[PDB]
This record gives sequence, C-alpha cells and structure tokens, in this order.
Amino acid sequence: MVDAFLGTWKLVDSKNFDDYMKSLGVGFATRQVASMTKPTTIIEKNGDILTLKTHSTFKNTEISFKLGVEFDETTADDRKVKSIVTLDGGKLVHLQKWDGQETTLVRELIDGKLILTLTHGTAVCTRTYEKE
Ligand SMILES: COc1ccc2c(c1)c(CC(=O)O)c(C)n2C(=O)c1ccc(Cl)cc1
Repeated sequence: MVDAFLGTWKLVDSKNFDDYMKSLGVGFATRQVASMTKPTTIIEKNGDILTLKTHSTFKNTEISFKLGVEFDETTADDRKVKSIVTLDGGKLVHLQKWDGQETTLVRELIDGKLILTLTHGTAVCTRTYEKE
C-alpha cells in the first residue's frame, strides 16, 4: 500500500547526487554543502492528501498534494515547476516539468529501505533512506 512509505526516514547512502545537481545548474558551493547533508524525509497522509517534508541543516522543504492531481511547486533549488505525484508499479513517482524540461523523483521500498531515484536527462542519482 502507499501506507508503507509513511514515516520518518534518514539518508544512509547516495550515488551521483553531484551529477544530478550539476544537471540542474546548482552552483559548486551549494553542491558541496548539499553533498555532505544527511536529510530526514517525513511522509504523512490525511485522507488522500500526502505531505512530504525534508529537513536538513542546509534547507527544509515541504509539499502537500493529492495523488494524481497536478500542483505548482517551487523546488528546493528554486525552480518553479508543474508537478504531479502518482503511484506507478508500487513506486511514488513525482514528475516536475518546467521550460519543456522534466525530472523525476521516484521512491520505492526494497527490503525495508526507501530508494529515491532522481533522473534529469542523462543524470541518474540513487539515494537510500532507512526508517527512523
Ligand atoms: C529535484 O530534486 C532535488 C532537489 C534538491 C534536493 C534534492 C533533490 C535532495 C535529495 C533528497 O531528498 O535526498 C536534496 C537533499 N536537495 C536539497 O536539499 C537541495 C536544496 C537546494 C539546492 Cl539549491 C540543492 C539541493
């Protein structure tokens, strides 16, 4: 169920996040800081409204959305995008669109870990979170 995503998660592993951030035009100083951060992700629901918070020493974010209903988003890196989050093959798929560009933030559960795959063009980052 979507319910298995709910709770508090902490970053334990990251692969190619710098490449993903470069692909979005994030500056080197921000990449440095964001590269050494181990955020906490909190996923909550109220009926069919899901809230996803990420907290770190660098930045806090929060979005709320209904699955399958588009929303306007200002991203952590300050892009203004058109977004939708759906459930697809048991994965939470967040698609962001802006200026004819796209990025996906895909979350899936494997062996009790939450795996976040970030794709922007060629750049693919994988980040693993464990349950708190
Ligand atoms: C579209 O995708 C993004 C954007 C920003 C992100 C992340 C993923 C993740 C990935 C995650 O949630 O693990 C973290 C940690 N971000 C930051 O905090 C962040 C904030 C501001 C800037 Cl400028 C750059 C990075």
